[PDB]
Amino acid sequence: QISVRGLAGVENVTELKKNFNRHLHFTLVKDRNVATPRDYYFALAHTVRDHLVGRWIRTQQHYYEKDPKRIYYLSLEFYMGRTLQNTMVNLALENACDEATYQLGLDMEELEEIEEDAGLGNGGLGRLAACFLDSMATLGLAAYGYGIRYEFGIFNQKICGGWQMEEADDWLRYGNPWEKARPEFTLPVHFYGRVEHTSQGAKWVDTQVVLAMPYDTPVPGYRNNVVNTMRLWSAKAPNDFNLGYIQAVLDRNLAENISRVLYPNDNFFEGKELRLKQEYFVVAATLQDIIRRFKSSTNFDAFPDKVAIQLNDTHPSLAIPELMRVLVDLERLDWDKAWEVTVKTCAYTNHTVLPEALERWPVHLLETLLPRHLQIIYEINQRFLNRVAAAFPGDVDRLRRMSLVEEGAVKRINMAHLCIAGSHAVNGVARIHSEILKKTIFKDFYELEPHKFQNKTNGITPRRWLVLCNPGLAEIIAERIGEEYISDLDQLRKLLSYVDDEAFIRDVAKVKQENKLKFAAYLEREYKVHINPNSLFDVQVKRIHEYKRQLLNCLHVITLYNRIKKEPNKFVVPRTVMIGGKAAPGYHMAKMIIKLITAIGDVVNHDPVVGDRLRVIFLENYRVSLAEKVIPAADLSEQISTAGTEASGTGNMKFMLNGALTIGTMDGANVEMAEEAGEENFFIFGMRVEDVDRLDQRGYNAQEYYDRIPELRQIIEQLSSGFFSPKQPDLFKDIVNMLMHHDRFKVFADYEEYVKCQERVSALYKNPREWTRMVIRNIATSGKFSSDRTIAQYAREIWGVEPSRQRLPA
Amino acid sequence: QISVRGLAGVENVTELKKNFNRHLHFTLVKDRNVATPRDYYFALAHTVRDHLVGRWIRTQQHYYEKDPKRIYYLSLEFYMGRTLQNTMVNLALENACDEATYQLGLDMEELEEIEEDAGLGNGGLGRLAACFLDSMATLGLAAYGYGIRYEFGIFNQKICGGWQMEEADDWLRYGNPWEKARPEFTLPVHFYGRVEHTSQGAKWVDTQVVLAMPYDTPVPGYRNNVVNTMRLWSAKAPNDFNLGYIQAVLDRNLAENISRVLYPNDNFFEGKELRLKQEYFVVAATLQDIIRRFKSSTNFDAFPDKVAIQLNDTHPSLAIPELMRVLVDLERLDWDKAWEVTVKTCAYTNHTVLPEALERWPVHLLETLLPRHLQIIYEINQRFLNRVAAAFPGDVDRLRRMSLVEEGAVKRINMAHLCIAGSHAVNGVARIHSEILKKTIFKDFYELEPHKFQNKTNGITPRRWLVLCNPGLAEIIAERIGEEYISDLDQLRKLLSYVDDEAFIRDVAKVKQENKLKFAAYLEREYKVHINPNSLFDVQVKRIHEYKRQLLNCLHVITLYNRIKKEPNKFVVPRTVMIGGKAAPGYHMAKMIIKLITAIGDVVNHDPVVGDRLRVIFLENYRVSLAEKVIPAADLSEQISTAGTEASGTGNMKFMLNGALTIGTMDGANVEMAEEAGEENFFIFGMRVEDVDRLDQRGYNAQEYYDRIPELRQIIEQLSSGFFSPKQPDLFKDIVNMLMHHDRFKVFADYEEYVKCQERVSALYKNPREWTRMVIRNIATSGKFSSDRTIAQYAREIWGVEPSRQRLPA
Ligand SMILES: O=C(N[C@@H]1O[C@H](CO)[C@@H](O)[C@H](O)[C@H]1O)c1ccc(-c2ccccc2)cc1
Ligand SMILES: O=C(N[C@@H]1O[C@H](CO)[C@@H](O)[C@H](O)[C@H]1O)c1ccc(-c2ccccc2)cc1
Ligand SMILES: *Cc1c(COP(=O)(O)O)cnc(C)c1O
Ligand SMILES: *Cc1c(COP(=O)(O)O)cnc(C)c1O
Repeated sequence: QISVRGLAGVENVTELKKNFNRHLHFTLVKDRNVATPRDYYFALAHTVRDHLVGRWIRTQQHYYEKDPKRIYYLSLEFYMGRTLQNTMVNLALENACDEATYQLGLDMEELEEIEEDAGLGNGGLGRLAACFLDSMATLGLAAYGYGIRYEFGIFNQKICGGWQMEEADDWLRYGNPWEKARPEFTLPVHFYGRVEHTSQGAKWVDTQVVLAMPYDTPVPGYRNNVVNTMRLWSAKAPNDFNLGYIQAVLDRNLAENISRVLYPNDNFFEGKELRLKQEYFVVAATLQDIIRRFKSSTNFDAFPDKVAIQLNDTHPSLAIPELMRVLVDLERLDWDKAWEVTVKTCAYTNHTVLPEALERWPVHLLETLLPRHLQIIYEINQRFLNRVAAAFPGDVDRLRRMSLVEEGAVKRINMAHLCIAGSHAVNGVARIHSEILKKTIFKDFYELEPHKFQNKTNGITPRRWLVLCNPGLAEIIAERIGEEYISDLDQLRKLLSYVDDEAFIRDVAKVKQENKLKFAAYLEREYKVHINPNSLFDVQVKRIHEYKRQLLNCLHVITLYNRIKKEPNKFVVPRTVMIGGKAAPGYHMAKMIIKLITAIGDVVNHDPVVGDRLRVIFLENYRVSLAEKVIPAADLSEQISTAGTEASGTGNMKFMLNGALTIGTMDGANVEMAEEAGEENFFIFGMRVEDVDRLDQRGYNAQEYYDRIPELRQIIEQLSSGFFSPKQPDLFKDIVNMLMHHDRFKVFADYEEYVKCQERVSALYKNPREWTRMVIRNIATSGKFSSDRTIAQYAREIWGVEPSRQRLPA
Repeated sequence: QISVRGLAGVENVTELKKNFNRHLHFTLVKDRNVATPRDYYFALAHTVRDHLVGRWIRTQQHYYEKDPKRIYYLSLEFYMGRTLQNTMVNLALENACDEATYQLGLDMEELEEIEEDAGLGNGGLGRLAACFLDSMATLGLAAYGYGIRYEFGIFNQKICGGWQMEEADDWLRYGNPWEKARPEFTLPVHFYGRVEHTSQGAKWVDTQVVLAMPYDTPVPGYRNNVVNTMRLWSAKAPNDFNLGYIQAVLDRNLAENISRVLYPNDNFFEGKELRLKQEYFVVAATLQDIIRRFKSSTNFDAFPDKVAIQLNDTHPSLAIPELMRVLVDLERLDWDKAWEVTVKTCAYTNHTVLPEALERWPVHLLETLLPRHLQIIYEINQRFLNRVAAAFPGDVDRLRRMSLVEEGAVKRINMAHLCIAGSHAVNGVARIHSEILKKTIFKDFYELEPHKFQNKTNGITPRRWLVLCNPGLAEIIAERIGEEYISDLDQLRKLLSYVDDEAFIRDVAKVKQENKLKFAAYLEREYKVHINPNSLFDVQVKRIHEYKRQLLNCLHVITLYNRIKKEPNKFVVPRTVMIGGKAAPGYHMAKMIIKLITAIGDVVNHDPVVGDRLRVIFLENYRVSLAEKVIPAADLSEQISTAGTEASGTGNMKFMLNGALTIGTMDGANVEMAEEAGEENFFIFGMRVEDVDRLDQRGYNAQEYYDRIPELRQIIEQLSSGFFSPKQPDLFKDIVNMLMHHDRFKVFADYEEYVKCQERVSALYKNPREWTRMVIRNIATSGKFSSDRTIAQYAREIWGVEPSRQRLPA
């Protein structure tokens, strides 16, 4: 149908159809009289997986022969989404499969919708891991994703009476055709025990054993025939476990609970034992695998020449003392040499700014669970603090601040401090964030070891986030400038010479309109709610958190509603305001915010005076596959975190790539985005970081804004009085209370500038041609935010490997 | 190589090799440089499964079009063993696969050994279910096996210091290629709740839901292209289950524990709630499936014309009140019509004689778990007892004896009484057993409804138990009389005209010798123990139970040892005595018997005066695939249960088919076996049933035998004094105590006749030609004990369907 989706050759189509029918018959054990659409999806999925297999085998063979330096991306989260369409895109198979399935009387798009998301992540950090795997394969890096195969991913969100209800994401119920169990590579992981000291050093004994069984998932690069591996570990009990009889067999589940469920918190540390077990489990099994692969290339001096281990936040920070344990206790290297190897191997990416997001594990937990690792940590700390003392003699406070061990009622290990000490590189995820790490959060560490601190600004894969989710936009771009941009996104700058081309202006606006019609129809069939597709699509999608300030958006929504009610016969630009995201099950305030959003919708969407001029929709179950639908349909991207709180953001980049304008603060990657596009093509508002600090010094008094802004006072009275909750008039008194007395994120401080900037957006939307010309300037300068750029920088400045765009043989 | 294993055509072999390599590449994602032998097995298993698929689809299609009466075999146990070789045999693929694999440089026999047994059964009852499925497919019956897919089957037995240790049978660790998950046919099963009575009858409400997910396994008939289905249910939690958050997800395991593990007791009732849940789970899910299939053929009068439900013991007896519940509460039939339908649909096979084997469920358990079923049971009982009263007016004792409800400290439901009341047929499993049911155990029920009681003598499939496990014997038979006997085992009578043919005598003895050499070598490689293969192979394999009298065998073994030590320079026929079997984990006495066996071995096998004349081997981990090796190697089959205690036995039949002579009591099917072969070709000894009764009436005094038999007294003193346990002299005092004061099974009463009969066996073994002529007379009259005969009788006399040997099209 469209060029970027590849060729549908007569021999390709014939062979796909034949293999589809072979899989339906032999693999699925169905004929066409009893086949459900689910069977059709599985037949297609198996048919496409078959095209991966030879490339996957030959790529793993190639790495054995060449023996390149190997990159191990350790993460507790991989937010992969669906695999079928992505696999088709990267193998140039999409049109051929479309044609093949069409000839069998099937709609491929309908079959694609049957696939479960692999929702093994919470949000940005997990999705970054996924984009990164794609980019590493596309740049021909010998890279391995290592994580946990959770039986239950991020929960499925249902809305019941406007409240979030959580249900279990049983994503493996029907089978995962993309994974391959590798039970032959099963490895023991140890827990508990105690440490004996002998003649020949320390010995970790009397441990409980849990087995780690790996599952391999292919990660195809973009049309280069490279297929890398994501290896996810599953927990299995050994067969002698607890071995009255029946109960011993049933208790096998205690050990297997390790890989049962993803912890569903965004930027919040919960110090639970099960979570610690997950962290050690992935680290122990992965390091044995890395070391085994290294011995099949005595001499651990070459280990950092052949191995790079990237730590995706502190969640796998135990890799550091585990590598030390293996090298010292098992391989019998002296401490100093082992430490040299460890520091040169490991690198740490920080994603965090809020102090409640930092992992600080109670010492009593580590003492019980990982007694040897605690000893190694203490030894690391002592030696580290001796360097600090020698560099800053007499600075006793610095010693206390920099310690890996925090004193207090409960002693804790600061895992971030551990990562900095034991890594040769520490990076933030956007320029402003990496600067904040150097200036404030890790200032002391920066002064000791300035050379460690880098920036690597985040990115997104333009395969999933453009070609896959927005084929129509990809095509019109490809008509003008060719297909090379898909793996070299900087080439989008060539679109700047089309900013005054009427045909291209018309095509860009037409694709957007088509995407809005398609998303409006999706809301009709799946959720039975009607939206005006001529309205401006004002979208805020991301996890629900106070720092992300969905509440600021709510205040604007209510402001528009009250303005309409005040002057009902005045023209306003119509809006559909869509807000979506999951709240962590324990985060009471996030759950109240969801309830406020749906309660606003209950008033606004049923007011006959409003009409189709304003609609508020809570998008249920926001996940990777919903982002693929809603982002291409958006006009306005809401990126409105309090300055200094969003480390980078990546949603922001997805929207920029797909033809939405951005309203946002100078936070995270918004700053770099505005810099690339020009500030005049960005709706910037609010306090800068420096303004937030000035406010903190003198003190944030929310009452002052309430006293001075009549429009704001009205909204607070409506919330307080039960205007949005007539049956329970005090329902939202916690939200009012927080805003007035305990707001860490200064919602009122940015209110006035936000509402005003929102008026400028509405004004620009009245002029479709100039709106679209500004959109083109955004898309045209989105190139920097390809994860290919990001990974090339990791590769050159941290891992010490050159990326390649050369194809392996087919 | 040999004719009964089928043709190895050039096109067959070429196509198998090509598909083996396709599966190795695409299915397993390996090349030949990294493939483990496990991969080779899986590639072969997938290659063979592909030949099942079209027949399986076409057979299920054929049953939809013809709409024959359907047989549902409900069992909590299916002891299937390995599937690969059986599938090859029944598809005539064995030689072609042998050739194909040989040309790829692989030994098929080595690959076969990698397959895990499906050990979803304890012993005879479970193995009967498996043989029956094979026979039902071979006789072209529209039959379905329904059970539970246990994650852990019968435990793997290890011997440690002569003691049994149990470990978990993690048979699904590497995947089961033979099953096909059918998540689309998932069904709810209810537990707990309470009963509301309304205008429109009873309503079972406030229940907990567990999902039943079916897995289908193909059951090929012998070369008829029929492939029937075994459907096993797995327990799954619903996604709203317990839905703080993390704990709710982890608690999903409580519901899924239902299908976790097989209860490992042989002829012993343990009234545990989890076991009751298993029984209801298989019954509820199966009956919904039966009813759904029946509605795709209002009118439940035709239900017994289209459905037969066979109850394999009382374990699925809840089918009776569940069928009533569905018909009365959900379909709104009146009670009497529903009961007519139920009785005509259901039939009950009894396997039991010992009172501790009968299921008697406490009323408080049923009250909590299945409150509606308890009501239905009470109503069934009341109406049943009104019939008894009217037929036997004034016989108050009969009412008490026949009640489904047993009075006592704890009130109980007798499930056997329920089965008799609610079934149109009740059968025992051998003639003597079925007579004992009529004369003693269910005498009262027989007097009420004589027409219900039948016999169906057990059998064994000669596919697995001859062609598969003893190809060499099958071949020499086939040289003389052709291949037709494999599905018409009565044809073995033609071998009686070869009883004086020297060539056939030599061939029969040669095959036996080859099998003994092969089994002797197996003990060498896998268990490092050396046996004289010129010795008589004296084998007792079966579960460890007091009633089976392994202890009687031990007494004989010790007798021979003491006779040798008394007169060391006298000739004795050499013996290897092999005893094998698992003890139930809680059965202390069974575990002591294992320990005694290995302790006898410790003395006997290391005495230099004994030499290779006597060896005692405990065969570890007795299971279906070990029976396939040891049974063809046996000379003497030990079937020595106290008369009246072994309902049938089936091991006995396996040995007779494979060229062993039998030493045994007139118990179970031994009686019919001796009758078929002639008593002169059988080593019969001991008390008959009538003799046991005479002993019980006057009282069993073990001391009397101890006082009168010097050889027995010596053995008891050796056990008591620590002769077999020098380090713990009192180790076996529980065994001595039981034998002397509390022996239910009268071991000493049969001792003298057993030892004497054992001397006659030794005498016949000195004359190889006459030994082999007697063997031929046994094999030649083993035809009756084909499960094909057994199933044809179930079919005609209980289910009302004609078996067919006509082939479906290929
Ligand atoms: O997703 C996260 N962070 C996001 O990372 C992306 C990618 O760099 C940034 O764009 C974004 O600004 C930032 O918020 C995240 C971080 C820590 C935990 C966590 C988990 C367990 C315990 C403690 C914290 C859970 C989630
Ligand atoms: O395997 C069994 N019985 C055997 O059945 C075969 C086939 O008919 C006969 O040849 C043999 O004589 C007889 O012993 C068996 C019966 C009940 C339970 C059981 C399970 C749970 C609770 C209570 C009893 C467990 C096992
Ligand atoms: C990109 C993405 C995120 C992260 O978005 P932010 O706006 O950076 O928080 C979260 N969830 C999903 C499903 C995504 O696709
Ligand atoms: C046939 C068989 C049995 C039953 O044997 P009995 O001698 O009748 O108890 C038990 N276990 C296995 C593995 C079998 O093959």
